[PDB]
Amino acid sequence: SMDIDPYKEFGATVELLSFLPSDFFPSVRDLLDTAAALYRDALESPEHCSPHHTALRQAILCWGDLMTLATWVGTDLVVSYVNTNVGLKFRQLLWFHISCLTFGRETVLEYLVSFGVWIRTPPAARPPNAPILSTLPETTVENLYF
Amino acid sequence: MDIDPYKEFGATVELLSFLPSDFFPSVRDLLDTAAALYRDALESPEHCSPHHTALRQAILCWGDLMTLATWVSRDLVVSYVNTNVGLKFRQLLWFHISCLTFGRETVLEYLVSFGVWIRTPPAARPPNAPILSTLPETTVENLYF
Amino acid sequence: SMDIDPYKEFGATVELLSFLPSDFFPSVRDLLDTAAALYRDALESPEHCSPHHTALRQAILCWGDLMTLATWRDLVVSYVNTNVGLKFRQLLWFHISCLTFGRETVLEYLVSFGVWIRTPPAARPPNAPILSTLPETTVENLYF
Amino acid sequence: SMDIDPYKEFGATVELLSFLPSDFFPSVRDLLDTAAALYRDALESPEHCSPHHTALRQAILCWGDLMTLATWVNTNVGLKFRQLLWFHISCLTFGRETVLEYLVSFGVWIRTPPAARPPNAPILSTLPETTVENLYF
Amino acid sequence: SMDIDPYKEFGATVELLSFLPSDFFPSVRDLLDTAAALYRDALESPEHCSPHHTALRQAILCWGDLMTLATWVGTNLEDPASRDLVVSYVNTNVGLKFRQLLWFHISCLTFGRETVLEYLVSFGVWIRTPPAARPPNAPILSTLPETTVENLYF
Amino acid sequence: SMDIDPYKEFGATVELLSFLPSDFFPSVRDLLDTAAALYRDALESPEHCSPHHTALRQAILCWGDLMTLATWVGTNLEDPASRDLVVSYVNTNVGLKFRQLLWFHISCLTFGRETVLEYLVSFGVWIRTPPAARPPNAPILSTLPETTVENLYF
Ligand SMILES: COC(=O)c1c(CN2CCOCC2)nc(-c2nccs2)nc1-c1ccc(F)cc1Br
Ligand SMILES: COC(=O)c1c(CN2CCOCC2)nc(-c2nccs2)nc1-c1ccc(F)cc1Br
Ligand SMILES: COC(=O)c1c(CN2CCOCC2)nc(-c2nccs2)nc1-c1ccc(F)cc1Br
Ligand SMILES: COC(=O)c1c(CN2CCOCC2)nc(-c2nccs2)nc1-c1ccc(F)cc1Br
Ligand SMILES: COC(=O)c1c(CN2CCOCC2)nc(-c2nccs2)nc1-c1ccc(F)cc1Br
Ligand SMILES: COC(=O)c1c(CN2CCOCC2)nc(-c2nccs2)nc1-c1ccc(F)cc1Br
Repeated sequence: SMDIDPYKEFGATVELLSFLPSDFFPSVRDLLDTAAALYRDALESPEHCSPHHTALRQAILCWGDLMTLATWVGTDLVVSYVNTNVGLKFRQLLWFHISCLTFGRETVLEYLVSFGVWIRTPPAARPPNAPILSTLPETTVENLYF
Repeated sequence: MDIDPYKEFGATVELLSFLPSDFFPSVRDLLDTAAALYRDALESPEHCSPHHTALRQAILCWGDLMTLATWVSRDLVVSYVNTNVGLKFRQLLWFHISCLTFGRETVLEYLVSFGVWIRTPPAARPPNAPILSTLPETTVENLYF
Repeated sequence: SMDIDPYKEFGATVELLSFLPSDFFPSVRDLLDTAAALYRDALESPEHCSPHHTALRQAILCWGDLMTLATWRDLVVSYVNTNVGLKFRQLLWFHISCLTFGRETVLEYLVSFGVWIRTPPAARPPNAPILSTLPETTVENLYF
Repeated sequence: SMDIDPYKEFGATVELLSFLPSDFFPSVRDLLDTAAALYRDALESPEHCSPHHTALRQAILCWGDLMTLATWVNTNVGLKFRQLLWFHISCLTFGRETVLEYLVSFGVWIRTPPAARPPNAPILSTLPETTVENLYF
Repeated sequence: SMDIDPYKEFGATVELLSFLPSDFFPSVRDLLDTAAALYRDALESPEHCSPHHTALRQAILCWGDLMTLATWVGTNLEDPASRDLVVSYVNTNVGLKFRQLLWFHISCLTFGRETVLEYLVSFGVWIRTPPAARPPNAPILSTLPETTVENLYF
Repeated sequence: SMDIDPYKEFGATVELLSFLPSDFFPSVRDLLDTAAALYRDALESPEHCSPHHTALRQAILCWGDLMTLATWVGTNLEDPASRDLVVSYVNTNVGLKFRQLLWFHISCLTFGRETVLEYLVSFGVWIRTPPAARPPNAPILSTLPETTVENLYF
């Protein structure tokens, strides 16, 4: 069969995204609510807008199909299967496209590495708070970023 | 949020629903066909086109539905996946693969011609379906389907 | 272990030939009979003639080896037909057809037929596309 | 039927390989290992490379088919393939003319009674051995 | 026998890495995942790239041998206590050494030798200061300044 | 996981080294003793010296950790059979991979990569030739000519 990595045309890979642990990601429900609040009109547009919009439109819809299936299930372990296992895959994909629309690919990728490194540092030995996803500087007390 | 997956491609869910189920190839035949025609483009690091970007996600979505059916009482679930969700994905995968091969304008014209032909009573219509192609058939000016 | 695809030096792959359903292919016997009728003297020649001739000569002989073994019950015959037999039908056809029509025509035809056969029968033209190099044309020369 | 001799296009014959006795040839496994150590990248290449490469690819694959089926064959089939693999891999390494010469040198050596012949076999190589004008095997 | 110190050609020593306590270091698994995320393509490269890359490549493979060994024991050892004593030795006792070495190379590739060595000292000194008398947070490994409220670093 | 081939940066591969049969290689102990006798000083040096020296230094230490483990098993495991199965696994199975790697590096430091790779193929072909049909003696690893009775090598 075909080997398509959904991240590849966007300068990333499944493996890279797997560097982030599951509890880094917002829930599917909150990712969907965020795409709407930020991008509802672009997403509903007749224009492509960008490859990230095209790709995020299909993800949203696919999740819908998986949920429409769980909801049909339906009328427990199957429903759990969807929300647990399939859940993580969609959390990573929806987070990836929505964050790239917002902060751009370079920042997103830089952030995935920062957080992935921070979370793997023993808590007693690391800064108390996680690095901040942002395009804007924090600077020294030259602009500095996360 | 109401996203029609066809709308950025100049079509709509209702338009595609003009075609009855058995017009479409099987999901398995669409997937073999995407691979025979487009595997390298689909697998590449270049966007290539919006249809490629979309076709890649559909393949993978079906994959999640089929990795679900494989992960799976068992019948109603599998039959739901393959039949109903099934029809949606037949439309969607046929639409992109046909657009990449014949271009949007031909695909949309074809949808309408086939949809019209199949609704004509069999005894009153031409014996064979219109033919999807970009190439002329012509008079006995070039004439297409 | 080596990973050798016998179609690779000829511009194709195993997965490409796999797009054709088994019932597209002539039988092994009919394929061998056809190689002989068209190519017996070039295949029996001391000249290489071409890479296709070289590979076709080995395929023909390998089949002979496989048959001597397989005749050494109809569980064994259906496995052969389903697996080894199909492999050699694809391989023998590919080589004899490329010698006859050139690689480009054959590869085009592979895709035409595998697309046609996957179109629902009630929705598709009644006859298969035709393998030849010569035009059919409108009622620009148009080929299959 | 077709009477096809797989050595014919390469300037030899089935009869000519038969002049070497079975125990001259390396095993099929050692022959496959050697094709891989020496030629794997040419063999896995999208380029024909040469007629010997083309032929060698098919032999390597044919042997696999024989084993895959048989797992789902030694005194006859095995020797035929030892001959054919050896021939192609040797020609790619030393050229046809050397391999054909060596063929005849060893087959004459091995047929000379042991107490009457040199203790060691002639050596397959392209490079001279010489007198104590270059002399080869 | 030879007495080779693996840190020596990189300007450190075994004793200096021992100035850091064990729970300073990320787990082996997290170190491996980090090497990959930051350096997979270089590590898998045909080019040497640097001496740290060469050394790192070896350390990742040596760990892999120890893992294969622990799995093998899991499979092939019939006694539970034995299988468990052996696997625990690898993961804990041997793990600590590799935690130090993988950390060392991956940090050097990221921040440079000078910074890493400075950091080793800073952390080691901070952890041994009584908690009530020291800054609440550990020193921060980076190459970038924090600065006064001249650039100041950790 | 990453897939690092320890030979790749040095112009070979695991599969190529696998062309040599196990009984071609000196014992681990004899390799270690040869490393010491030829290269102890460079190996214990503060200088990188060469990419081969860096990797050899690690392989030597990795084996060291495997030996320490074998010995630990000696003291810390009760069941005679479990102990012995672990010890033979290290010496025999893991030992083969280290014989390949240590030989490879020490040989490359001595004769250079090109000579070593040529030798690898010559021996591998020789040992696969039926003994009654091949020269009585193996090909000889050296950089120096043997010549005809232009210089000729192995
Ligand atoms: C448009 O999306 C965002 O802005 C966004 C953000 C922005 N953060 C800035 C710092 O404060 C927290 C939110 N952060 C983060 C994360 N940080 C840590 C783990 S995830 N992800 C996204 C985001 C947040 C919540 C959400 F529901 C969807 C997204 Br996408
Ligand atoms: C490339 O690796 C790193 O960047 C790295 C860091 C970077 N820190 C910056 C400040 O926040 C925590 C991480 N910190 C530290 C440590 N700090 C205290 C104890 S260890 N080590 C490395 C690191 C961290 C996690 C990891 F999995 C691998 C490494 Br290497
Ligand atoms: C030399 O080989 C051929 O000429 C050839 C042909 C030619 N066709 C022209 C149209 O009528 C049917 C034969 N067709 C085809 C096919 N068409 C559909 C499926 S296979 N294959 C080859 C061929 C045919 C029969 C045969 F025994 C061997 C070959 Br090779
Ligand atoms: C790349 O895809 C195609 O070319 C294609 C075609 C082309 N037809 C030409 C006339 O003969 C039948 C095939 N026809 C048709 C249809 N016609 C009627 C109903 S569907 N769809 C596509 C197509 C066919 C089979 C398939 F598996 C995938 C596709 Br996409
Ligand atoms: C630096 O190491 C060597 O020089 C060396 C040699 C050199 N040979 C020269 C001819 O006589 C035998 C040794 N031969 C060989 C081999 N030959 C055949 C199979 S292995 N390996 C190395 C070598 C030999 C012994 C040893 F303990 C370590 C090495 Br490395
Ligand atoms: C690449 O293949 C070879 O080089 C080769 C050789 C070379 N010989 C040189 C003298 O020492 C023995 C090997 N010898 C011989 C023979 N000699 C006597 C009987 S067979 N055949 C080939 C060869 C050897 C081993 C093998 F596994 C494959 C081949 Br092909």
